[PDB]
Amino acid sequence: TILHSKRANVYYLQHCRILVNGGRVEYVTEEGNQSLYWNIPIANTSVVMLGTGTSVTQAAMREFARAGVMIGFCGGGGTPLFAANEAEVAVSWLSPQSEYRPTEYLQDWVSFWFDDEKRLAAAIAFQQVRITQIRQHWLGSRLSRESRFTFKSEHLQALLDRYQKGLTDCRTSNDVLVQEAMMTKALYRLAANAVSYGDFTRAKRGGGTDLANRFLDHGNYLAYGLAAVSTWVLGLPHGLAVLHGKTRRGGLVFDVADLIKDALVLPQAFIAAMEGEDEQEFRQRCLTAFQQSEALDVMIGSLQDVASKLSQVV
Amino acid sequence: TILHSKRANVYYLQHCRILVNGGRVEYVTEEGNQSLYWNIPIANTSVVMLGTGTSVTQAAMREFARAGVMIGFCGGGGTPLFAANEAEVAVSWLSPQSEYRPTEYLQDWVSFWFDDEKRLAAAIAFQQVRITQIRQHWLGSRLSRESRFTFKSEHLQALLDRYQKGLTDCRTSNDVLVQEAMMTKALYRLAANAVSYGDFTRAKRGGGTDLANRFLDHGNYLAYGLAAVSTWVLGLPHGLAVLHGKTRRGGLVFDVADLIKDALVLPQAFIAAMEGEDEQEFRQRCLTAFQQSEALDVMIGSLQDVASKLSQVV
Repeated sequence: TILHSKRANVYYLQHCRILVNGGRVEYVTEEGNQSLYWNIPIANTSVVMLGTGTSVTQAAMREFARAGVMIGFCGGGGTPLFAANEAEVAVSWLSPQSEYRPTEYLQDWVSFWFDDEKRLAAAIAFQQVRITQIRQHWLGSRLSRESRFTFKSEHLQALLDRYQKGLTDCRTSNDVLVQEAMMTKALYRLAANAVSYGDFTRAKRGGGTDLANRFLDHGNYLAYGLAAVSTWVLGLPHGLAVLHGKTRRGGLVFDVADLIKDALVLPQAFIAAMEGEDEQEFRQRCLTAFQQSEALDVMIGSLQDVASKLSQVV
Repeated sequence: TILHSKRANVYYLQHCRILVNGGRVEYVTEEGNQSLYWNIPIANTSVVMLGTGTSVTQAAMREFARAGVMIGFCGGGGTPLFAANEAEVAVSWLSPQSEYRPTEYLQDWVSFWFDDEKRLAAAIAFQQVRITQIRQHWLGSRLSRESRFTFKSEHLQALLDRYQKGLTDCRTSNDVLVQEAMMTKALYRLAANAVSYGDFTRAKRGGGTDLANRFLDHGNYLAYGLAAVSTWVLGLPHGLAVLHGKTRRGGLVFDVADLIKDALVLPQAFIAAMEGEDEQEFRQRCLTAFQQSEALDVMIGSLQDVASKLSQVV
């Protein structure tokens, strides 16, 4: 068995049937009247996301679970699986139930999760990790090699420090959501100007037509799958959220994705937009950034730190 | 026949493709499967497990997500549980716009689990249910039809009465572990003698070559898999055991499986060993025992009874 943070494969599949053929897990594409079989290395895979036109068999789900592979059904193309006027389910997660997870972090989590103040402290602690991650990867060596992404370091520093001070003034979870909105709005403008994108407004409803909004939508679901693996590895149920629980099902997946979403996905979205790339080329950018930045380790390590900080065990 | 739990509305499906036709969920069953899956309410009260020979499309998962129907994948006959949606714990501070039905049992469980005295009462309550199940199903109609398994009912009564007296003297978790080990050693001897097996030593770590230990290993797998179904539908995590050590992975699943394991699996393993049966034949003996003894409902009901009795909420 390979450790999840060492697994190198994240899959996003559409228009194919996933079954077991000769004991091996394969996804079958039917472009034409000929079927094509593609092997999935589940031992080296952490998460497989299933979009439009996908199906899975029970035998395939058996192998996924035994290998500890998180399976999620999403809407495809950056859309939620189920969308309504206010109702929305982003991803239906099929968590493996057969590979027993450690217990210590779960006991730490439930020991404080029902305290309103301790849940607020966890949410702030997530945003502080988010600030650290943005400062690190927006100014690091990997992104400096991208000559297309040019911005004034003082502008980002003033932004992160303004958000850092705003978090201390927060007293409710809604206060933090307001500060996150202000910070993310200025951060979108900074990333847009960094690539000479021109005018940009984030399509919060997911109905954006420009390449930046489309890539930001798709990049979020890539981050969701990585966050779903992080909470599972530590035996944390997706429903024990700290910030985005009061609106969305599977909230902790969204909270944990925020740890690396703006730091890794956001710059790659605007870069790929100005390069005129398709979805797969932008997908390879996010996946590579996830590997090289050890994004899975960041989410797992952040949850472990927060769990021990707020634990109420003796 | 397809309703595996009356308490949780858990339906088991096999040999059918689940898809969406004309905006409706439809079940394309193989000719020969004369089950009635169209009668399953597509509402948040229903739990659907997909067994042997099933498949599901992304479009059907969307409908299940819209209706709040939890989907799970299991092995043949309803065990083991492979992968499944998670049941979220919604309090007043986690109000999502999803039709899923949240479980109150997780908050009930956490409200007493950290109290060492309350955690002990739950463990003793489990062993009481265990005593009842052994008493009931070792002397019931189904097992009396087995001519190979012959024993004097007084021996079983005295064995169980001895263990019940020991439980009332226990004051710590370790006291219960010592009493259980004595009862279990005596019960395994009673079973081995009931079939005239001869020498029997329970091989830990799955390292037994004799048919008795092998069948006992396989039957534990089927019991743990069924217990995973009970914690899944109640939204209880595996890491909150009541008798097993707090650091033991999957401890709660093992505790829940102990409610019915010795009552149902233990006699069948020694019978099948003495009859020289194979894996598939012994697996059928266990499934039949689970179904006729309502093992899933016993586990679901016991967790509910302990949860409501020991809860500290409101």
